[PDB]
Amino acid sequence: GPVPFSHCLPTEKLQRCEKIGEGVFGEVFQTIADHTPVAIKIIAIEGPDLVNGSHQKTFEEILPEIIISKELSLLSGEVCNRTEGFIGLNSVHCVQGSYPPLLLKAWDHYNSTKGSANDRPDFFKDDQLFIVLEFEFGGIDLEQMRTKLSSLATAKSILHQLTASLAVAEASLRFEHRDLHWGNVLLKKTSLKKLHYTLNGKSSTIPSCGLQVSIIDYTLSRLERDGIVVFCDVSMDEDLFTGDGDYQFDIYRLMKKENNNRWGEYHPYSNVLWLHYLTDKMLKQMTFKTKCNTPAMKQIKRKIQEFHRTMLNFSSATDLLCQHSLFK
Ligand SMILES: O=C1NCCN(C2CC2)/C=C/N(CCO)c2ccn3ncc(c3n2)-c2cccc1c2
Ligand code: NA
Ligand code: NA
Repeated sequence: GPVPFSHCLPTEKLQRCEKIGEGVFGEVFQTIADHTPVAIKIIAIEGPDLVNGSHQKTFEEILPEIIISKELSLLSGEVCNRTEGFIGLNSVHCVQGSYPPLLLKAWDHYNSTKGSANDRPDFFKDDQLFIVLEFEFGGIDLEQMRTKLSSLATAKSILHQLTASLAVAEASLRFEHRDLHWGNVLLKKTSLKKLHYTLNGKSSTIPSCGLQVSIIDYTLSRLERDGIVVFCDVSMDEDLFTGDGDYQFDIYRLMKKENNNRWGEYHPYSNVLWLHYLTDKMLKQMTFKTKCNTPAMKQIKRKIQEFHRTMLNFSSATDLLCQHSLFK
């Protein structure tokens, strides 16, 4: 049965919570336990109130995100298909209660400093259910790092990391992320010079440029195990396909074209579409501290441009990783 908030967030952990993000789904907090940061994603479920203007998910509707989070986290410990490029999942709980006053304090601080589009979550009763997902702390998103990266060599590493992670997940799980906008790519410092992955039993390395990438947010994702498909059926969603003002919103439409509006099917070309959108961001909206001036750096820039103009002719992240000249 459900547990109280105090089970996930004992007093000291709760006192250290700071809000780091939000969406219509709910709230994301950072806190510390055993000297280590973690991220806490809190989603109201099963109740009748609108939350942030939308109906709460049922438990049936939130299960896919839970399952996919666990499966992708487990890839860090596998053998034939291994990657650390998805965020680690520490724990998942179903909590019952009103929102903790200490989290409301954190919510208010964020509203005062950054501004919130959400409702202050102070209207929940003591029978309210929530899902609390505790993740590894993955760093800062690519959008927030728009003006923060060193050079296009860093952009190459990031694209390589993303492509390898998606490929491993394709091979293991027939995985499609389906919403890999630049808010869902996290970056954190690593002292490792090379990062390791294994794809269908073959191990390789990627130079890190001092950053480790984590892919997050599996709310629209799809995968399967033993022919049981887990996904989000958006075939009757209207709004998802009528965005404008960013290539992001074209990707939703291009996915629907690729899959004939049948979201249970496996179309790993959607991973290619998202990688193309991310490459487009690298070349058009990211701005680097050091521009390409040396021959070796000039070569890197031309290669990323070449990737941009060719990658749409590959069938999956796996095809890209294994056959594209960018990764040789
Ligand atoms: O689905 C998830 N969240 C989406 C919401 N998102 C909120 C909308 C901004 C990310 C918020 N931010 C701010 C980025 O700069 C972090 C920062 C560090 N970390 N470390 C792990 C997560 C996370 N989110 C995480 C893990 C799994 C799922 C989610 C988040
Ligand atoms: Na527990
Ligand atoms: Na620039």
